[PDB]
Amino acid sequence: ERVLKVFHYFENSSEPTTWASIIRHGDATDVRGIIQKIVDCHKVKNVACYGLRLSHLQSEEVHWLHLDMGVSNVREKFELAHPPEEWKYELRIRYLPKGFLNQFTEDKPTLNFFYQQVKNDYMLEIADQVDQEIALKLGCLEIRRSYGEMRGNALEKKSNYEVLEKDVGLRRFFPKSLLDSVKAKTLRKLIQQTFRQFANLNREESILKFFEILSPVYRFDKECFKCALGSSWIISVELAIGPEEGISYLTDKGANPTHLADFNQVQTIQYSNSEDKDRKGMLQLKIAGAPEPLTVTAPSLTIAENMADLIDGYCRLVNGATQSFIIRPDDYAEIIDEEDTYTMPSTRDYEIQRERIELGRCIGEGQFGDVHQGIYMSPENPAMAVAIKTCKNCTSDSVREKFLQEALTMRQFDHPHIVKLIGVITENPVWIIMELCTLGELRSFLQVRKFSLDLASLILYAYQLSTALAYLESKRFVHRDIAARNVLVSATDCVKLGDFGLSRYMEDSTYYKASKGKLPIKWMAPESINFRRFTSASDVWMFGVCMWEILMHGVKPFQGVKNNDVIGRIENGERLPMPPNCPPTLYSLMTKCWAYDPSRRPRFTELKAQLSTILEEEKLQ
Amino acid sequence: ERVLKVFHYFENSSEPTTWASIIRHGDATDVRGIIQKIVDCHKVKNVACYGLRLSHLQSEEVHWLHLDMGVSNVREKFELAHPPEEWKYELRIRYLPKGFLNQFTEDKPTLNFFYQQVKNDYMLEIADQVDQEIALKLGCLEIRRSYGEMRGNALEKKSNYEVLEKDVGLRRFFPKSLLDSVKAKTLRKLIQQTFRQFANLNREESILKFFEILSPVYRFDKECFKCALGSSWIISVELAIGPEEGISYLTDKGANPTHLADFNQVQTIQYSNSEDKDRKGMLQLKIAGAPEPLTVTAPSLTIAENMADLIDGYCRLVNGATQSFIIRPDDYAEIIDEEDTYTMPSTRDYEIQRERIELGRCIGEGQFGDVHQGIYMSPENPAMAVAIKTCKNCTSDSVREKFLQEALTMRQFDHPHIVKLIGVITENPVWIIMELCTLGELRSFLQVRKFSLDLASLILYAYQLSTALAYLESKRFVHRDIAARNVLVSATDCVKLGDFGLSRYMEDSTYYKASKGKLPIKWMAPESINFRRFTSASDVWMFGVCMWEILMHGVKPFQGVKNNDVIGRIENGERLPMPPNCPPTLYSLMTKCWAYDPSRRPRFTELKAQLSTILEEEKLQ
Ligand SMILES: Nc1ncnc2c1ncn2[C@@H]1O[C@H](COP(=O)(O)OP(=O)(O)NP(=O)(O)O)[C@@H](O)[C@H]1O
Ligand SMILES: Nc1ncnc2c1ncn2[C@@H]1O[C@H](COP(=O)(O)OP(=O)(O)NP(=O)(O)O)[C@@H](O)[C@H]1O
Ligand SMILES: [Mg+2]
Ligand SMILES: [Mg+2]
Repeated sequence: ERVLKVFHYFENSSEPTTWASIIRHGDATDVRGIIQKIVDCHKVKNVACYGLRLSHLQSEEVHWLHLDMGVSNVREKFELAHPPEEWKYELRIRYLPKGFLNQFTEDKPTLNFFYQQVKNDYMLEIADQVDQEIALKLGCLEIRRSYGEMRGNALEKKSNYEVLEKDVGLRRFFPKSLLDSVKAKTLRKLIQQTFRQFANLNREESILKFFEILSPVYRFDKECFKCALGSSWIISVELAIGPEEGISYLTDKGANPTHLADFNQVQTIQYSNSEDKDRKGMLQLKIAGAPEPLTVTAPSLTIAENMADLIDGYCRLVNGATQSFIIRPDDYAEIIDEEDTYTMPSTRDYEIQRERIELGRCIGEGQFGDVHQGIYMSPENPAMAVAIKTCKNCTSDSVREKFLQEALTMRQFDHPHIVKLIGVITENPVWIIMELCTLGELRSFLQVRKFSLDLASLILYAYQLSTALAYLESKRFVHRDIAARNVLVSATDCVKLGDFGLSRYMEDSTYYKASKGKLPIKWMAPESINFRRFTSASDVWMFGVCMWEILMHGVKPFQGVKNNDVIGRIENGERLPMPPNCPPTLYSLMTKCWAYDPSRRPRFTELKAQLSTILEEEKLQ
Repeated sequence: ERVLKVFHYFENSSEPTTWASIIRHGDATDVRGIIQKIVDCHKVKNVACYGLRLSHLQSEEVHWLHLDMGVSNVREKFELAHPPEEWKYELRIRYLPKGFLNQFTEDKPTLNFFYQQVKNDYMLEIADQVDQEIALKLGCLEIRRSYGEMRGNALEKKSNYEVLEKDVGLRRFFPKSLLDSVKAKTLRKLIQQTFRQFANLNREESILKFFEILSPVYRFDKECFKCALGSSWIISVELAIGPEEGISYLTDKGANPTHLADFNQVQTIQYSNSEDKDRKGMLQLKIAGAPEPLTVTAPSLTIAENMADLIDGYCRLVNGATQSFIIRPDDYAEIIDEEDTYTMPSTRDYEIQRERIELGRCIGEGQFGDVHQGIYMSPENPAMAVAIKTCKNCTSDSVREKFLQEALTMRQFDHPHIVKLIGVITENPVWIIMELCTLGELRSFLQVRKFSLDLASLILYAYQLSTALAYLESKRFVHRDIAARNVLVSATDCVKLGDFGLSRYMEDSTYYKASKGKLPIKWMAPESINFRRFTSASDVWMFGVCMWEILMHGVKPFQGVKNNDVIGRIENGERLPMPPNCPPTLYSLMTKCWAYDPSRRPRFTELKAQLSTILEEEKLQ
């Protein structure tokens, strides 16, 4: 079963780039018939025009993908490489005839496709960057386009513009450097006066206006490349290939490019590697009636092959060709509507959208603010029960950066018992993705659920923590404050370690330092109390404090004790008494972790192996 | 990839029969090595003792499954039959030696297995049936067993028994006919005085006490069958096969059975069909030194083959055999912990558990009470965002039965746009499973989201309703009150029909009748206003009322009109004006549904085909 998801820019109802191709295809399926189907699903003229492209979520180098290069062969060639959920496929225009605005004015759906496309690259690269008035123009053009039938006096009104700026929220297409820079009534009046003049245009006309104003700030007709040109004295330039010029290239970054020939004169194409270990590609260009090749060498065979496709497809387009002028050295598909959407992988997007959220209420309180419960919406397995934490004060950037540091650290984990953060927010009050622990804190449940606990339950609590902090040691961070207050319950047979505010990555080199905060002493380990030395030693220690308190029914540690007397009685090697009904080897391992030799307190991985054995003995006997 | 889920009675921490085998096996895997692994996972003696069984969720006839009958061959033999999520596999004891209590007292984990097992069948069949004192005894024995280490003065206390009766809730193992029959302080004192005498026992002893008291109310040692015996004058009796007798059988339902021989005298076994078209099975029984067979014929070859396994396995058990005395006419497995739990199907359980729920708050108000938002927890894709509706008054059984009738009707649907109810509750305030529509009612969103709507959006609203009510007509119910108030929004590109309080199944024969309620006239269709005739006619009518109001931006129907004047102006054939910005063929189909000929108002299936075409034209142009 071969299924492919192909993003595109054919307008859909809900959010603007969730335009997702469910394509079922065969083993021999070419890109030709796939996209043929995709466009026949939208009654379009332009046929040899859309460039199919590759995309790796966690990278930036891509492949403008050939057609007869087999679909399954791509799937081979780049799942031999990396897992698919980071891979991704993208379809785009790459080609434009002479008056492309006109020969796509005849084809309105492709005009919208190119619109969405060009604007895509815009909002990627230059959205929060190019100036105020530029983006205001482009944004109110975006208004009048997306609104095919809105009035002209629509946004003249007080409350009804409050509608847009609040309920919609203009993060969709108005960018940051404006929107988080202006007063309320100010920005009201500002975009009023902007929108006053664009009251009337339709899809076609609004869109051609967009191009009219968008041409200078970026040459969307082309895509600028850098390379080096020459036969055997060679020089490293910028490069430009587009319909406005055919093929020309520069003498200054600011030069009017020096034309020499168009795509129309092309005979054939070839790409090949730079002839050394550099990750680079040659590019030679034989042309009609030319004894001469326009030789180029640029940072990649990747883009070399892609540029070969560039010339090949303008040849196809603005001649009568539809064939491969690239000199190299049965099958049916069907666009799936919904069915079961089998089968997407996991997500990794950091930026968060604010529409698909349930607003929650009090679940927990953190150092930076209240905690919340909500659900996120996506493709398969949607409306996921999820949670968020927010900061009460946004006047200090410092706590903002720590609040960020949470997620920016907590990204990279991977285990069945480390909690599922996904995303990042970037405005006040910045909030968080939380895999909600439905059960909540284990101090309160243990306190009020005395008759709802079992010997196996406490052991498996410790077992989950075992594998958890084992994985920490496999990937080197010192949590510094492990506690049931910071321990969450997912379900009756499943706990999870949280609270990574104090967690640090050791360069494996010895200790961590100290900053500020009244961390509880009774829980803390002696060497660290004395010298700010948090390592595997105190890890095993407070791990044992945790195992203890779990098995205590979680009564407060060192009951009726003073933090100064604590370390003195530790210097008297005093450890806390066994519980009632405590089994032997479990307590034995607790004592092993109670070794006043911090170096010889045993590790969690070994304790987990021991906990695994103690758990079986308990369930057995 | 072959994976199997096998329920069992080996105690786990959380709810008592969610004890789920994740078994990965091979193409040749016998039941022998599978269960060998399952028990080696629990360090058990008893080896040739557990009977593997089949189970069909929506039926009651099963198969006590043979061992060397291939696992994949079962999967064949009964997925050629029906879909798997209704199929199910079950493992049990079927065999007991002479002093089975003793030869399982040597094997405590199997003692618990048999405990859970026998109690399973108990709570299936006779839980809410056998008398007060019987179940009180059994229930406080259940207490002292599940509590391996609780005190004896534990439930002597006021608040701490309030703990059990509230937070636990005794639906787990105390049954209905008591629990919903007694006053608060009464039942407190009652089960106090019950529990006073069982203060001390352990697993082993509590469990043997359970058997001591449980033997008379049911002969768990055996399972009673009915059949007919004789060579060529034949007679239809009840039958009993167990270890307490070996093999004996009755002359009265109340007779002391007349023993003739044990399992020990058995030579060989055979089962075969009743020799006619009856769905029945023969059962012949050749015995040691016997010229005679103990011939039986009973309602099924199913149970004939199973009883062949009965005798075969007591032979195995209480002789030195481990071989198949049934006369018929490489492979490795590994118990999976969690991994990804691939791959379970859909659920259909009606009875609801009250532990895995989030308590919600006001989402909507129904005729019977407030509506709520919560999440359910299960195996794969758990913590699902779900919803419930409750009734304010529980003093009227009538509204209870209608509130039940909701679900008991709404069970059988199947479509991507009919809403996902699952379960049934059976005590005040009875609540409901709801696939939450996160967006909510479409009247309010349309009213306050005037600038957030698109032409495609309204068309696809109508399209979803198209396929929905098309499926109604394919399965024959008249909703009677279709409306956006009753229309829900799942997501921006997805609406769902709800409100099945008025919905009725036509025997296809003409009309439905009328009861009571101030249903809105403006929405209703003329013939039904006049004669209580709700059929495809009024279906198409109010379907058009719905399409209209959707396209209206949902302003109230017949603005400033009196319900009496309504039908008069209908008799003047008056229909409501086109909207602003209304497209042609969409309005045309609205008018087609506006035909004062109710017989010739076109159906939804044809409208859906037309809506599908109008939607494409809009997205195209
Ligand atoms: N994923 C979650 N699921 C459920 N509740 C959560 C979750 N995350 C945080 N909470 C709640 O918020 C409380 C504080 O979380 P925590 O991560 O310990 O915040 P903190 O700012 O580091 N507080 P502190 O323990 O003093 O360092 C927890 O005790 C929970 O009640
Ligand atoms: N599945 C659901 N998801 C979200 N909200 C719901 C859901 N079911 C019901 N509601 C809410 O409860 C309200 C009443 O639901 P409904 O099924 O129409 O009840 P009713 O008793 O039949 N009321 P009525 O329309 O007068 O016949 C709806 O308008 C919603 O606000
Ligand atoms: Mg913290
Ligand atoms: Mg109703």
